[PDB]
Amino acid sequence: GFRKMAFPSGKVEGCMVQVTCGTTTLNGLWLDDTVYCPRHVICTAEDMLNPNYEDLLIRKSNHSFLVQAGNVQLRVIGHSMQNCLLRLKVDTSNPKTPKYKFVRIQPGQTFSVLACYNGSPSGVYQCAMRPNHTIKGSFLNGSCGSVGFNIDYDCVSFCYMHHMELPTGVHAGTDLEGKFYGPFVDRQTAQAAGTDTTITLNVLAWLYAAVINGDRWFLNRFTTTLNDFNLVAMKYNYEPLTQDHVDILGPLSAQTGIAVLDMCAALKELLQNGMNGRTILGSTILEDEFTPFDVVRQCS
Amino acid sequence: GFRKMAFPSGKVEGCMVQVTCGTTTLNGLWLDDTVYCPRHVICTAEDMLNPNYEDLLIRKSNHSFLVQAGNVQLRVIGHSMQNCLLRLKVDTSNPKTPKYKFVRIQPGQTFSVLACYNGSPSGVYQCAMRPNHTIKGSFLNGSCGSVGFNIDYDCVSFCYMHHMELPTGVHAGTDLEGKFYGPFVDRQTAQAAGTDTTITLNVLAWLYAAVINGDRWFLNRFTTTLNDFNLVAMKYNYEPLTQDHVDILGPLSAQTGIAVLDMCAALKELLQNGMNGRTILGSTILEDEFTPFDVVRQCS
Repeated sequence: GFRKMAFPSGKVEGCMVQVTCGTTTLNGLWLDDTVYCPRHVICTAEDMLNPNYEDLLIRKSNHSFLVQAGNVQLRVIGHSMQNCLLRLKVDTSNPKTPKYKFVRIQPGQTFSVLACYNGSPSGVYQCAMRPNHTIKGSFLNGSCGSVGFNIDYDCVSFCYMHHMELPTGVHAGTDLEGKFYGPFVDRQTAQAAGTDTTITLNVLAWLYAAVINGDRWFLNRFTTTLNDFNLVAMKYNYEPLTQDHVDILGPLSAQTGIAVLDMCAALKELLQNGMNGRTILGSTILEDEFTPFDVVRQCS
Repeated sequence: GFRKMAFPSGKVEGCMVQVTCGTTTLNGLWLDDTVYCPRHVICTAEDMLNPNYEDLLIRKSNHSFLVQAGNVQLRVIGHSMQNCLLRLKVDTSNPKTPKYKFVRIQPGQTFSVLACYNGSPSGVYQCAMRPNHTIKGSFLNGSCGSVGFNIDYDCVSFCYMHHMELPTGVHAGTDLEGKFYGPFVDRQTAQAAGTDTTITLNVLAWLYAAVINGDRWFLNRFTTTLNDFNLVAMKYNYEPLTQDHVDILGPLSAQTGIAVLDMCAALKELLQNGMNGRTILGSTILEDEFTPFDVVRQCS
């Protein structure tokens, strides 16, 4: 539609904690008797250069970690490493633990992020994982350990934890198994975001959203080949569209009676000629941070 | 200032309930022993074309209102009208009630809306009260009695309740005292939104945010009088900027080292020459939905 929306953040707010090792404070996620946070919490200045994490961690005791849930200190009674995450066992299982899963999303998919500072929910926003495996977020002075999530009924699917700002100001992080999205690493290296593309699947979904809402002036009489579309789109720095993507857009295509390649033909014409001062869904640009599922969830 | 950020919505989620009258169902807000919802819950299609609310309400008892917090019915044990709100008294206080205030906001100010359907939170989004007293984006359809709010520390400031859709997609609603923002009424007339302007003060605030984020290309060596800035900006449908507005921009001016009148000179040039295919904070248009306070809170 028109407004981009985040999921209501309440269920995730009740899981946010502050984790401190000496001089470093970040956010952790408290689910049952476990707190999850970036492993780099155990790290200092010089450590970030080339950290032997599994060495630095051998040093630490349970009493090293200060876990604060609002006004209560949670006793840490275990710690371990899973990839780029520290897992802290605490003596209290979170009475607000929602129904939840850990998922790994795909590039181009959207999720809500609750930005927190020192364990304290600060703001909520909706974003996409970019094709280049980074997020164009707003993570400021101490937001590491903030999570991305989707909510389907009363089940929270956690998908993202924030680890690092990249040289461009874009954000890099892991799933909830501690595996980075992207080639990125939790140390100070020369790593930079790759060049980014537009999420074609998502633009197409948003064009379906527009048509569903009666904004359809951009439709035309013609069709295109998949390959002929990709030939045009890639010149505009759009992600090649796959047959898998064509299939993903199936329900919206059946809802509107507009074949995906008929819609590609409309997009092709939009890219070559522009909007000509017009708007789609009150936008002067082609929007790419709404998935097919987002579109179905909201209007459709 | 890349991302519009909503306040975390958990304190408000715990306050949302469904209120049913006949076959009319909408959202209510349960604070302690009271449920606030729009008065037009008591109206039908007949009634909405020309309601006398006093005459409609007197025909009602406590039992005619069905209020549900989730699956659990709350019994109504008192009812009164406050301007365009119904106030229902219930036989339980809400243990989830946060600290809270009712505030009437001013046009150009921002707030978060928790969009709900049948007392079930659906999404949260950040928005501005437009100078013409409407709220933009078409994303409050079905969500009558959804509330806007701001949060400061642990205190929710409720500022907005959704009532109506105008013929132009945008929404109208009241404060939590039942008073409309703008010249609208809760009946089915041809009332329309007045002329709207761009929130000049917010655009300047956002331009400051871009300089703080290292986006600097639109600055110039020129300055301007407030008068001459206004002679131009008013041609482009921008709110007149007053000295009060210049003064609000002080902190941001002192942070960046750019004089407010110098930054106005930048905006004048940007209005007169357009953006020339460049972006500012990722946008191809000048954003007016971040207040100076938002920019301090979120950008720097």
